[PDB]
Amino acid sequence: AIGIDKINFYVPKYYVDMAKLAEARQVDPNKFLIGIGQTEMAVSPVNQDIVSMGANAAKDIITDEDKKKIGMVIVATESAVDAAKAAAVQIHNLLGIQPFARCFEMKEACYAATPAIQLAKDYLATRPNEKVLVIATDTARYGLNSGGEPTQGAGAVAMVIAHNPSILALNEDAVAYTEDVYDFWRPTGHKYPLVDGALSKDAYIRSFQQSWNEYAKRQGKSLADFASLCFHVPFTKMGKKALESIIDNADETTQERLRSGYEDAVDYNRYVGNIYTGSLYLSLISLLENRDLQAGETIGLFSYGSGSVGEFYSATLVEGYKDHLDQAAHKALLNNRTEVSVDAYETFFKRFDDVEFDEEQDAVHEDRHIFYLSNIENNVREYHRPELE
Amino acid sequence: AIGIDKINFYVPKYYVDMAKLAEARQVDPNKFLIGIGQTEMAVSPVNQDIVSMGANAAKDIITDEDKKKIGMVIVATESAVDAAKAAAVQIHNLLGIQPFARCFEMKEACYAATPAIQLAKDYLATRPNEKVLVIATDTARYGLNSGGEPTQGAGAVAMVIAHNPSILALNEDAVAYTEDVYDFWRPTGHKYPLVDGALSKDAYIRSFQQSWNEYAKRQGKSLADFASLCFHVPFTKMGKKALESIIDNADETTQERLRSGYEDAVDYNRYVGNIYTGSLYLSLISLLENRDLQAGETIGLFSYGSGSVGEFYSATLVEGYKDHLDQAAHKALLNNRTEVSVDAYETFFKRFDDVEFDEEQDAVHEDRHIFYLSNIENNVREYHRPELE
Ligand SMILES: CC(C)(COP(=O)([O-])OP(=O)([O-])OC[C@H]1O[C@@H](n2cnc3c(N)ncnc32)[C@H](O)[C@@H]1OP(=O)([O-])[O-])[C@@H](O)C(=O)NCCC(=O)NCCSC(=O)C[C@@](C)(O)CC(=O)[O-]
Ligand SMILES: CC(C)(COP(=O)([O-])OP(=O)([O-])OC[C@H]1O[C@@H](n2cnc3c(N)ncnc32)[C@H](O)[C@@H]1OP(=O)([O-])[O-])[C@@H](O)C(=O)NCCC(=O)NCCSC(=O)C[C@@](C)(O)CC(=O)[O-]
Repeated sequence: AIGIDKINFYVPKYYVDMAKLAEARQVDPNKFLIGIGQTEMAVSPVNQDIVSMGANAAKDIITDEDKKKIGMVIVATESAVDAAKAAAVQIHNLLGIQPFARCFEMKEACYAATPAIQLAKDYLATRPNEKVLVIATDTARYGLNSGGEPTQGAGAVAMVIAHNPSILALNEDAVAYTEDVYDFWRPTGHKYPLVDGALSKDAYIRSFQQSWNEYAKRQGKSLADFASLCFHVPFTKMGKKALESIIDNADETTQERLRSGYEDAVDYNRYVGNIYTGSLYLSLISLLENRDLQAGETIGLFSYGSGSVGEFYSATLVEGYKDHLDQAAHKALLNNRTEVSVDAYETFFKRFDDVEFDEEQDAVHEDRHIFYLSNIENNVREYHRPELE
Repeated sequence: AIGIDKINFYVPKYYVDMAKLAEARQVDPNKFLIGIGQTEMAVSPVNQDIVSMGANAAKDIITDEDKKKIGMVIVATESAVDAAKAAAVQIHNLLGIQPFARCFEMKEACYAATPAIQLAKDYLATRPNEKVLVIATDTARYGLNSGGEPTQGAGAVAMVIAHNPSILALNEDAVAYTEDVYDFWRPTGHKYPLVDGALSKDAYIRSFQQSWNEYAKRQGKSLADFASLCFHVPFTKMGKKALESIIDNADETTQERLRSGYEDAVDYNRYVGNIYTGSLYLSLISLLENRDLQAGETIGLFSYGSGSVGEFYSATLVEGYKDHLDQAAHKALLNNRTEVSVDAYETFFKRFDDVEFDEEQDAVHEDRHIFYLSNIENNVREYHRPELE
């Protein structure tokens, strides 16, 4: 079998309390906490770009042996920093991976990480001793006082795909669904995305229903066959509406189980926000660590990308997977962050727009053990490398 | 066997004479004709963007049956018009391909179409009745009076990957090579690429030598084993220098053959210019149609992307491939174009920068049988479809 052998995520060291953001935006805190379903929003310091966040997510799950066996590094993002050079190239360099590897980016809104791991699996079919590194990295920025502001976030998720995966085996049952719609998009030159709020929810749910229906038909399966589902998470309130749209034909036993699985799956996302390509996979991590699913059980996954493309596929838990997760590290990552005021958040936000370096505001001295953007000279980004290196 | 079943290209209806461009830039025409090795430069009218060019390249090689079997549409480009929405989604819509397909973009400078077709092959390994559509589409724009201006071009190449390919079987011997270098890149916000002319030369050749050397070692092969080599073509002279850098250990019979093959491979490119991701594949079309290679013979291909990533792999000619090409149509495509003066070219160029529509200057009435960008309303691009639909 081939699948996810290792998985990890990274989010910036700052966050803004959603209740505080609500107060600053003149709305009832529960509108954000319950209405949208978010609790803490990741805030990006200038010294963390998609390259450094991606490197930080992958660094803790790649051994010296893995560096010799990785044949491809694929970066999924819709927050690129170059129109030509793939961020996968810089990350491959920062991680010290062997040279004879393919490095490139995949793009399609929040969907890109899915074809990356699926095609990584196809690539590995005839290469039992190789591995593939897939990294989802993004900064969901809508703008101060914008409609999408409350759903903002930033982070990266790294996955190592290989034979005899220690965590999840990817099954051969994926089915995608494409439909040309303008629910969310970002033309060249626009700093923030254009969005048709209401339309985005309809497009999202339709893609899910169409993808699921075809999958059920082709595989002769039903929701009762899954221990849990795992979806893309722009915000928990979204995934709940999508969930209820179909469980609406499932028996009571299945409904209770899938609803419970969902809460476990979006637990971590509630404290981060939308991280685009990485949302579904951050939710996968949350599900694997917060729930006690048994080996051999199957998870049903739905990946979405505005524009739009959806895909439903399944994966099976591998015997002993709990021993290959880093729940303590992940809980620590989230708890060790520092809360910043809305005012401070707005200042950070504006500085990020123009990559305005400030080593004191970004408290760079604290980042000795991680990768971070240190400066830009002659249009070339320079990165600080972990001191242990 | 799995490989290229159908292949075609599209370039805009205008071009500027390189001798004329030389006179306007105050340089000897031969500097361009022989020095760089280019004769005519493709010129982009505003009504041709990467989406319409891509659709035009694919439309003549997609049958109603293919539309039902295509499982993925992958667009390779470094000239994206949206930071989130993949151009593959619009092309999938324009071509009327069945809905249950993956659509996304791949990015890594001029390298992206290669992992696209290679992974398309891997995807098809267990899907005997499916096909994959790969489209390389780009606009190489350096700027008026810039160092790279003479190498400019625009166009798209479409390839249908399938089982029992009618033209070329892709062999299982690919090897890529990645090395972080800033020879060419384009930070977000930059209309044109930043380039280190001299460095780009060395980077291109080093990538080729490193990739070829590892390929030769892994396969136990030599240049004598190839009927011809096919490379990425930013400009003919480039590929000649790279070529001479290794043939420099080949016998005389091999040197004569590979040099002759190179001339056949860059024939079409001389009249178009650099089309980034599509250069290597436009050269492949040129080689297949201009040379009389025999079934069973093998071609060695080198793909390059600044940044940088290179890859060397081989493909074998299928019996009867000549009956599946479209040489007459291709000669017509190039011949039916209209020459524009340098002043007109500069006017087109400046208009393209701001997507300034002008139905008379772009002469849209002439484009009744092709796809073209007709307008942009509320940040959404609208396309004219062939009237035969
Ligand atoms: C998400 C919206 C539309 C929200 O927009 P909004 O106006 O800020 O909030 P709302 O008015 O839409 O509703 C908030 C909810 O809170 C409730 N509420 C009201 N007051 C209270 C109160 N006092 N206490 C408790 N609850 C309260 C209210 O009733 C409502 O519940 P609902 O209508 O859902 O049942 C907006 O912020 C937005 O446009 N979001 C960003 C876009 C987005 O996330 N798209 C949807 C998903 S599409 C997707 O996943 C693709 C994407 C986004 O990732 C892009 C890509 O793929 O790249
Ligand atoms: C290509 C350069 C460097 C040329 O720059 P230039 O200054 O315009 O011309 P040159 O000075 O470099 O030399 C022109 C040649 O003409 C000769 N010459 C001189 N006068 C005469 C005359 N009267 N009669 C005949 N010949 C004459 C002269 O001797 C020389 O021959 P060479 O040095 O090669 O032997 C520049 O235009 C440039 O920067 N090009 C764009 C970048 C590029 O194409 N890079 C090379 C490959 S990198 C690649 O393939 C990646 C890329 C570019 O596609 C990016 C991506 O991946 O996305």
